[PDB]
Formats: sequence, structure tokens, C-alpha cells
Amino acid sequence: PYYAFAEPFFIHAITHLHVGSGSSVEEEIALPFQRDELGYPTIYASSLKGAIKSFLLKEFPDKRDVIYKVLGEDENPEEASLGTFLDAILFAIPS
RNA sequence: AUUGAAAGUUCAAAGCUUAGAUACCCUGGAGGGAAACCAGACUUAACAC
Repeated sequence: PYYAFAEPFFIHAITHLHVGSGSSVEEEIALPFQRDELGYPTIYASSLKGAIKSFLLKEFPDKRDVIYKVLGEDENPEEASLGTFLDAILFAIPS
């Protein structure tokens, strides 16, 4: 099929989370959480990918190439990333 | 009365074919919900003398 593996996961906030969208003019708060098209909080796949990729590059120093092969090259990308992240959808929020 | 006179560079003809604005890229870093502030002020009235 198109994807070799498809591994969904859940994202559980251990501490509080701030993933920002950066100070719009129509907002009221000046550092709001990333919303989505419907208005629910979300984590854009770009934020997810950058955070996870930096973490992995520092926590698996012997597998950078593997990581680089799957998540993309930082410098001079001769090819696309094999791996894809979807925008993290809000599953359940404490109220 | 001229090495002259006369004679349409004309006709037919698709700038088309194949081709992903894609690849890599964390709204992050820095920043004390603080600063000021008395739970206080005062007895008065009545009649008796």
C-alpha cells in the first residue's frame, strides 16, 4: 500500500501545554493556543514533527541517518521525508 | 525605337509533445500578577441631683 506503517498515537499532557499561534490582532489573549479550522485546540503537525525530530536527534545519536531518512534531512535534502505526521486532533480535554 | 516583352516566391504545414511549486523547516526565545493601603472612629441620650 501507499504507507508501509501507520502508527497512530495519543498525546497525553503530563504538565500543562503551550503550543502557540503567535499573537494575532483579533485574539484577546496575546499568546493563544493553536486552534484548528473548527476552533478546537490542536497541535499542528509541523510543531509535532519539529519537536519529536529534535528530541529523537538528541536521544538517538547513533541513528541520525535512520531518523534523517524517515523525518527528513536538515541540510541539503536529496529526497523527501519518508514519514508523515497528521495534525494532532483534540481527543479529550479536562473540564 | 532599351541583351527587350510577358511571369504574384506561390501552394500544403497547430510551437507542439513529456513534465506534481515540490523538498528540508517546532511561533520559539527572554519576562515574578505584582505595587500601595491602620479593622478602624467615637460615645451619646434620659430623668434624678
